[PDB]
Amino acid sequence: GNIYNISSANELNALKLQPGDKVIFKKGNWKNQQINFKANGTKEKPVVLAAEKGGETIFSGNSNLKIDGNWLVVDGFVFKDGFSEKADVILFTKSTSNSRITNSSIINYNHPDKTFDYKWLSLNGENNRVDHCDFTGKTHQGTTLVVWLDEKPNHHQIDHNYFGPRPALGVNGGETIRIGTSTWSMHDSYTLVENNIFDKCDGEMEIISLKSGHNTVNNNLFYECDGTVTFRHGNYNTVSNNYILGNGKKNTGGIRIIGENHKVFGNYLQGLDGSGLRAAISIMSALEKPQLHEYFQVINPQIVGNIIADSKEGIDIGAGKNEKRMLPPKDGFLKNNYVINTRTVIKTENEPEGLLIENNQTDASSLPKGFTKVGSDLVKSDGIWQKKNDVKTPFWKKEKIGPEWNN
Amino acid sequence: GNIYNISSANELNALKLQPGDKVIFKKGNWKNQQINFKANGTKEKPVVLAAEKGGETIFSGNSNLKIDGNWLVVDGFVFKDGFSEKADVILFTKSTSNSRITNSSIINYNHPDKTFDYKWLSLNGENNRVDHCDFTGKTHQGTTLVVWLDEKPNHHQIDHNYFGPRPALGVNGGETIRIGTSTWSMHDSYTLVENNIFDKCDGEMEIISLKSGHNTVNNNLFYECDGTVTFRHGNYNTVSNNYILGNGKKNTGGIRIIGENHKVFGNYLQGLDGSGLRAAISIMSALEKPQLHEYFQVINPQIVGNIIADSKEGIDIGAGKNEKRMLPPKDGFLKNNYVINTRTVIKTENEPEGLLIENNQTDASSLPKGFTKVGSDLVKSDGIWQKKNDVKTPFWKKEKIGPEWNNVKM
Ligand SMILES: O=C(O)C1=C[C@H](O)[C@H](O)[C@H](O[C@H]2[C@H](O)[C@H](O)[C@H](O[C@H]3[C@H](O)[C@H](O)[C@H](O[C@H]4[C@H](O)[C@H](O)[C@H](O)O[C@H]4C(=O)O)O[C@H]3C(=O)O)O[C@H]2C(=O)O)O1
Ligand SMILES: O=C(O)C1=C[C@H](O)[C@H](O)[C@H](O[C@H]2[C@H](O)[C@H](O)[C@H](O[C@H]3[C@H](O)[C@H](O)[C@H](O)O[C@H]3C(=O)O)O[C@H]2C(=O)O)O1
Repeated sequence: GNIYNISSANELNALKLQPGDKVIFKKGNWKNQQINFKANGTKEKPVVLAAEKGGETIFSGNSNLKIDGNWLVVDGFVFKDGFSEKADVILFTKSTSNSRITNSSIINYNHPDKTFDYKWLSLNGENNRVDHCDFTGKTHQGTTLVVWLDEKPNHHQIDHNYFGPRPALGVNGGETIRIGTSTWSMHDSYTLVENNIFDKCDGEMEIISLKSGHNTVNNNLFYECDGTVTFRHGNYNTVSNNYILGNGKKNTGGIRIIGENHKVFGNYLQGLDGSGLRAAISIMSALEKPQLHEYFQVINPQIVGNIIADSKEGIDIGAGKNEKRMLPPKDGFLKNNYVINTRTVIKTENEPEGLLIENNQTDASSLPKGFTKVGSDLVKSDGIWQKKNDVKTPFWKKEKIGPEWNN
Repeated sequence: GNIYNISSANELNALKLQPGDKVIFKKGNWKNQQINFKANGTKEKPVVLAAEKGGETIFSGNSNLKIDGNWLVVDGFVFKDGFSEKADVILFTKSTSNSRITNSSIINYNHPDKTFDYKWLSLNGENNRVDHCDFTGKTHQGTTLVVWLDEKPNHHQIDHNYFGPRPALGVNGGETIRIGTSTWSMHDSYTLVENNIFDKCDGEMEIISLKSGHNTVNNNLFYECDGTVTFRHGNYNTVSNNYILGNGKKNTGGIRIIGENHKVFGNYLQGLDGSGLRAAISIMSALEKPQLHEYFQVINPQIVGNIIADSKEGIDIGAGKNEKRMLPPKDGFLKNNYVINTRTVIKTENEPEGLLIENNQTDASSLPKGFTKVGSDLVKSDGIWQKKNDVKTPFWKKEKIGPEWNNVKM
């Protein structure tokens, strides 16, 4: 197709784009750009909106980007020195399918009013991808990246991004990633959050809030995060092969489980300071007849192959128990987990019903039922305690995370 | 305020409008107009986008309107001789409040593909108004006018519009008005549909589909409509003072009740050819533990003062009963209703539980339980049987329905 070198969102609007067209935004700092990337491409010929030189096309002031259409690719942009007046910084519309944003950044794009809500990235539509991006420094109301649910699963892919430091919001709505809302929580989303770094994401209790079904949070790093990866609403979610490395940092929590048929496996939950709701593996108590926005009993959780090391509290069965939250976790199993150099191996706030605890290993002098002394050889490679027969280089050591043009 | 005189959507894009401005789109037929009416007005000084003369600014080809802002008024435009390529023809964004569309039309604006889905008017946000508009001739997939539910009630108002002929679509998605989806059915909408005419809206089973709560379908005319006003999902909805005049036309139905705490009162249900689900008042059976998209047991239905005349079937109690749908209507009352010159006055498919049926007058020789012999309380005025003391001029006989610039007649 054609290559169009532009220096304004107006020029992009006065353009008719066909598959294979590439729009190149001139390098520089462009203020108050309302970009509407509205076009349609194909798998073999997508329409591309790329920066002249990666990381050198800045959108300052009140600049926004809307991605509207099929097979669209946005590449190399940086939103800094500004804020949005009302809309989300980056938006994929409901009719936007098979589109992607890559090598892009949103840095300190904060509203002067800390209570003024907007998200930095909103995902809608189907099979859209956010990759090799950088979202750092959100100080105002609103989750950084939202996956907005619909009647059909989205199969969105959020991968290889760097979610930088997010200061404590003080109130709810400060998550890094929220997948769904309580109304859409009984719907399947099928979102994949994979190979991302969540560095110092302290916005609120939940770094990731899963509020829909069949999502997968796989092989990510949660580095020194004041929060937890929570299974808030919904069923059939998976939290696997992740590294939650709090580095002894205050209130660094693990994985919080609420709802049914969840799989928590292969995670490294090390150097965590949290307890109760922020335990390395927190299994919550729930209400009898809950509305969507409330708490659903933990039924059939499958917690296997997790290595908890150097932490305050490893497992908390029945966390959050009170007058309304009396229902204990039921069914499922807690098998083949390791709990080393952890002050509390297992806490029980509510006796579980039929939760099978067996073949777990700990270095604790006192073995709680279902735990034995450590029999497998362990190794501390790349700062992480791993099984000597399953030692691997963590993804961030051998892959580029965040923009390609950055370091 | 400022008065702008444009002839293109490109001119509108370059205009920086403030509370009190009025943009006047020049008389003519303009094709492929992508109208983005983005502005913020006030209650005292609104921002109007008006046609030079109502009905004389035509948007043909692939034209679309987006109403994105506060206190905005769109007035006098016609969408015809074209179709939407992807988007709904007229849209109120989720960021829109206190905005209005009046004296406007969408006429046979059909995509060449009958299965291609887009709505003609889409409502989002809150306190928005669609009035004095003409929506006629939808042949392709999709509900004509949609109220899209959100987390807070909308309080939208749909009034004095003319919804003209809609051919049968043959599948779901052929409603005239859908207020919500089963996902949002337990949410309050607070939408009002009042003083509109639904003329020959044969799109599908439901002329109007209520899939949310606290809605009011009041004082409308459904003339020769192949379908029903269905309380599909949601509770506390009201269907009152409507004229459902089938005029003997094949499968013309009435009001279909599903769910809880609904009110059905003062309706004239006459010349209906429908039975079972399409009876004048059809009170459905339901599943024991249903999902939000299925059928919820009819609880506390309050059916009073309905004048059912010249129909195939008056009331069907337990309509749609099957092996799954066994829960019958419970509680509430069916009282002060009139059923005259009707083949089956009241049919009972599933025996109701605790349903009060008293003071219902009819002319059928064998009086059913809770029915008394009708006297001379009713009179046939304007071709509509009415209670003598309550005789009135129908709203459509004395009000402009549809655009002010159009001399419409059924
Ligand atoms: O440990 C906890 O996290 C927790 C403990 C407390 O006891 C509370 O129960 C607390 O509840 C929160 C839950 O996440 C709950 O499902 C719900 O979420 C709301 C909340 O407003 C979110 O910020 C959010 O927002 C959406 C949503 O559509 C909302 O209705 C509104 O329109 O705004 C948007 C938006 O753009 O942000 O999601 C909501 C939702 O899922 O319904 O309430 C929370 C709360 O009350 O704090 O959990
Ligand atoms: O109207 C009926 O009598 C009816 C009978 C069928 O047996 C079935 O239960 C049917 O389901 C329809 C109903 O409107 C549901 O709420 C649902 O609706 C969705 C549908 O795709 C529709 O076009 C619109 O988009 O609303 C959707 C929603 O989820 O609300 O399905 C309908 C269907 O035909 O399956 O009602």
